[PDB]
Amino acid sequence: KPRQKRTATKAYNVTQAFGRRGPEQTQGNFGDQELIRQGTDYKHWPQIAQFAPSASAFFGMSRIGMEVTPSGTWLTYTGAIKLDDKDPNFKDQVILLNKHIDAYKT
Amino acid sequence: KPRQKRTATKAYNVTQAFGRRGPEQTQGNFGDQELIRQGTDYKHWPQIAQFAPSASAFFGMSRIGMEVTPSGTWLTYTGAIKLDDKDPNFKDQVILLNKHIDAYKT
Ligand SMILES: [Cl-]
Repeated sequence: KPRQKRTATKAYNVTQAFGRRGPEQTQGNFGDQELIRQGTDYKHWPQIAQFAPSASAFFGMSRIGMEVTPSGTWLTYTGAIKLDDKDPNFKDQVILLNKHIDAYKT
Repeated sequence: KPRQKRTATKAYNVTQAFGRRGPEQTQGNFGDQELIRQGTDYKHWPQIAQFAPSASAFFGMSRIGMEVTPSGTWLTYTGAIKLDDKDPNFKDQVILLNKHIDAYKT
């Protein structure tokens, strides 16, 4: 029920769990219409999930901060996950992620 | 094993998995000496892990990008996870995260 622990599915999709996609700093930007509708039921979810960090890696790799704003107290995070450009699936992986980044603008 | 899927423990600690804490863009900044050396064996690891995102929430909550540089092709990410200041453990949660944020500077 805490937002960060939700898992979107067709029965409880990306908008229900995580809000509409959009350009504001408080919004997620990732997902075309079918990923939004299907969440982890999406046809290529495992190929996306392979880039998501474990809890240990989330706190080990990221730059972590905290911010107390008018809306509340936030744990902030930024980081980058390196793709293997030698993987024979590398080009497909780039295509897959680009299909969903800022897809709401199309 | 791909870095984002690693789990640090006493036998394979945060440094071995995720590199030394530091100030640079490629470095994690989170963890005091105890957490670094113990990973998920750390005494308060569950109280930290409760803020890590599920794979679905990682891609649902974060602002996702991609960058190509001489150092590789990168999936970049940023976001903010709200704490519940109505939780009676809220203050101790803020204290715990603050203890580990940039602790390498102390
Ligand atoms: Cl998953």
